[PDB]
Amino acid sequence: MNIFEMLRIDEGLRLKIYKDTEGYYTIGIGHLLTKSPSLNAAKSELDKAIGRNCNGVITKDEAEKLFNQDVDAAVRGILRNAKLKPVYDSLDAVRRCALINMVFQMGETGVAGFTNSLRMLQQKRWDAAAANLAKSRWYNQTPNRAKRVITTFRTGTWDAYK
Ligand SMILES: [Cl-]
Ligand SMILES: [Cl-]
Repeated sequence: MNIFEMLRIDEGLRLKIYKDTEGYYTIGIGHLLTKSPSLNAAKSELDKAIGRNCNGVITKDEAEKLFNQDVDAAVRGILRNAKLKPVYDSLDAVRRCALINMVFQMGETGVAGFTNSLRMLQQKRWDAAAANLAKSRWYNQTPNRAKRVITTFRTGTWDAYK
């Protein structure tokens, strides 16, 4: 089990524009296109993204290419972030995947807002962090996926995903 396999489970694969759980125009493996209502604003972003006229449909390879970019982007943003970097540096390899998961999902800024939770992770207080993470809109909106992430943090194993 690796970060890619983990995210593929949590996000799905879709070859045609769709709306995310939040109403947003998305494609491939959890690749957000825009927060605008316009289906046209989405089709434009999408061609910009691919370098072709997609007319809202992409190939597997293309979805994978975007997936590589996003995971890379997520990892670099953590390493570049003053709040995130220390947490990540302090973590084991499994728990590190958990932090990348959250960042890919909610962006650097959002995750950086979980001040208390981050502090508890850094102090290796697994149970308490898992309890704090749960008290969020994130958890309330996408509970099954959040629970899987939370369990990964609490345990340090890939149980939730196997
Ligand atoms: Cl709450
Ligand atoms: Cl969910």
